[PDB]
Amino acid sequence: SNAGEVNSFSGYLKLTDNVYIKNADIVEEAKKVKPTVVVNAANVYLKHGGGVAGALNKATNNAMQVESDDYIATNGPLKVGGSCVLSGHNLAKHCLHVVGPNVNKGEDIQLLKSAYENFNQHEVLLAPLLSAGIFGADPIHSLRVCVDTVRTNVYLAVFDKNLYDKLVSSFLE
Repeated sequence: SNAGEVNSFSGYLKLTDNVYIKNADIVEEAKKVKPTVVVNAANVYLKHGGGVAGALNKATNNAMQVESDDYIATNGPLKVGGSCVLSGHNLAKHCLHVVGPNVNKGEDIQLLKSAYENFNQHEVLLAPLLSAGIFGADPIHSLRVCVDTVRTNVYLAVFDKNLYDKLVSSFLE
């Protein structure tokens, strides 16, 4: 355990030994903290067209999309449950692009475990809840999978207050 690069997360609520949560927006948090790692809720093509991915890419002035396209040219598509490490641009040192399953499109919810397992390669991460939004997974379930799978330190930014309250209630009541 060392100080390393300062990840100045403020106002988080500790849910478990290693999972923290804040009612906040991930882009705002990244700009204020400039964490070592920000997680993107990616798709297999790294096409950052909406949701968290679109917001992160916009905050980088499209640099993230340009870099992602170059990576996909070398790699081909990611797999569901997989990830890649690219630059964090002006938001973080690194961006961990993680593909959770899109159950709204018929993909396997069990791969949410694989998706969160990628976080264990990083000591500390700023992240959204995976497979939310258009990906269609139950957010309470996604938080549970996160808690049960991630063993490194994860700081979750959940912007919607009602959802945040629902998630925190699943742990305090």
